[PDB]
Amino acid sequence: RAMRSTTLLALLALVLLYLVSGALVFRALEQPHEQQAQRELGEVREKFLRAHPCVSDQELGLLIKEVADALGGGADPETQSTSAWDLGSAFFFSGTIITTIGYGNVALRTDAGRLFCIFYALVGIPLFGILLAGVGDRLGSSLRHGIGHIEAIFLKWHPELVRVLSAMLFLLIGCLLFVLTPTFVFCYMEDWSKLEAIYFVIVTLTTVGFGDYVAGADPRQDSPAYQPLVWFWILLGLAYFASVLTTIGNWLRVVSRRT
Amino acid sequence: MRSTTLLALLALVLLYLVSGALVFRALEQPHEQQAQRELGEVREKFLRAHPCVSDQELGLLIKEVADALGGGADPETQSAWDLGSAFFFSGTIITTIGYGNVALRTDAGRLFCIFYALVGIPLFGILLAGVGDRLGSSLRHGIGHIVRVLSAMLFLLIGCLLFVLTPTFVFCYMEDWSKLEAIYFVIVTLTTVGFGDYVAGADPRQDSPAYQPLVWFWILLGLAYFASVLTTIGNWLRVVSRRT
Ligand SMILES: [K+]
Ligand SMILES: [K+]
Ligand SMILES: [K+]
Ligand SMILES: [K+]
Ligand SMILES: [K+]
Repeated sequence: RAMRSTTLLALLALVLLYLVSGALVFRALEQPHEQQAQRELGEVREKFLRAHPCVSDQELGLLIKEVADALGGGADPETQSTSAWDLGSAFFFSGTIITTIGYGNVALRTDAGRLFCIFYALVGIPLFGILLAGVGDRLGSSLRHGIGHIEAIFLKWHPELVRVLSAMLFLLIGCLLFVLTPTFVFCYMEDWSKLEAIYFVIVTLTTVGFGDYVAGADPRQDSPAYQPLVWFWILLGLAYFASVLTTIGNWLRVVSRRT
Repeated sequence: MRSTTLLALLALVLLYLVSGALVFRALEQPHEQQAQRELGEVREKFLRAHPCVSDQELGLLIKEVADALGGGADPETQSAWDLGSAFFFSGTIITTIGYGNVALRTDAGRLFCIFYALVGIPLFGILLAGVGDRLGSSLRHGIGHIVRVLSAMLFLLIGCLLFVLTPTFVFCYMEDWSKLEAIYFVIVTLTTVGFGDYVAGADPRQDSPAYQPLVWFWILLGLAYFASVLTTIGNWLRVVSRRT
C-alpha cells in the first residue's frame, strides 16, 4: 500500500510539463487582450481633461463606474496616474486551476481560454490529485524519518511516551513550516498585515481561494520567479495537510464507528 | 453511512450556513452601507460644487472615490450584501468554491472567516458523501428498472444529462449568458475552481429571490454526484492497475 519513489518523480515532471504546457497555451492566447487597467485609466483621466466636462451629474455618475470597473481591473494606486502576465503569472495561474483554488484575480476574456480551460480543468484537477499522493507520502514519510533521530534519543530516557511526542511534534514541525514561515514571509514581500498573510495562507490552503489576496499578482512586483515558488509551496503544504487531515479523519472515525 | 443520521447534518450543516451567515451580515453590513454613505457625500460634494477644467481636484476625486470603493461601494448611478448574500457566500466557503466576486473587508470579519473554514469546510466533505451515497445507491433503483462496461457508459452520461448539461441550458434563459458561459461556469463551479469571473445568483438585476437557494442546493447534489462518480472511478481505476 505505497507509491514508488522514482515513479512520482516521473509523474511530477509529467505535471510540471503539463503546467508549463498550459502556461504556453494561455501565454499566447490571452497576452493581447490583457487589460492593464493602469494605462487605461490615464486615457480616462486625461480624457476628462482635454474635454473638461463640467457641472454634470450624469457625466459623473458613470465616471465612478469608469473608475470602478477600471480600478477593479487591478488599476494603479490611483495616485500615480503615470508589462505583466508573462509565464510566472500564466504558469502560476494554470496552477491555481488544477489545485482548484482559482484565484481569478485576472479574469479570462478570450473564449478559447474558456473552452480550453473547461478541458484543462477536467484533465488537470484529477492529474493533480495524484501528485499530492506522491508527495504527501514520499515526502510526508521523509520527515517522519527525519524526526527518527529525535525519538531515537528520547527512548534512551523512556516506549509509549515517545509515540505521542512525535505525533504532536510532527504536526508542529509541519505547521511551523507550512503555516508560519509562509504567513510571516507573505508580509515581508507583499506588505500585508500579519493577519492578512495568515488569512491568505488559510484561504490558499483550504483552496477556497477567495481571490481578494494573491501572493503574486501585483504588476508592480519585481521578482518574476517568485510566483511559481509560492506555488511549489502551495503544493507541498497542500499535500502535507491532506495527509494529516485524513489520519485524523480515522482517529475521529475509529471513535465514531462505535455509535 | 446512516441514512437518517446524515439527515440531521443537513439541518446542522444547513444551520452552519445560516448560523454563520448571521455573523457575516452583522460584521460586514455596517461597512457595506458606510462606503455608500461616504460615497453619496463625495459624489455630490464634487457634483454640487460643479468644479471645472481642473486636475488638482481630480487626482483627489479619483482617490476620494477609490477609498469608498475599497470598502465596497456602489458601481454607479446612485442595496446589496445582506444575510441572503451572506448565506450564499458562507456556502461558497464550505463548498470551498469561494467565488470571492464579493470580498471580505472587515479586518475583524476576515479572521472570523479564517476559522469558519478550518472547522466549517470539514463537515461539507461528510454531506457530499452522505449525499454521494444516496445518489450512488440510486443507480440500481434507477438503471436497474431499464455487457458490463456498457452499463457504466450510461450512468456517466446519465448525470451529464441531469447535473452537467441540465443547468447550463437553464442559465442562458436566466442570465442571458451564451451556451459556453453556462458550461464554463458549471465546470469551474463544479470542479470548485470558482474563478468568480462568472456567478449565478449575484447579478444585481434578479426578480426571483426564491430560486437562489435552489440553484445553491443544486450545487449540493452537483458536487455530490461528481463525488459519487469519483468515488467509484477512484476506487476502481486503482485496484485494477496496482501491479500494472
Ligand atoms: K476555489
Ligand atoms: K475579482
Ligand atoms: K476561488
Ligand atoms: K476567486
Ligand atoms: K476548491
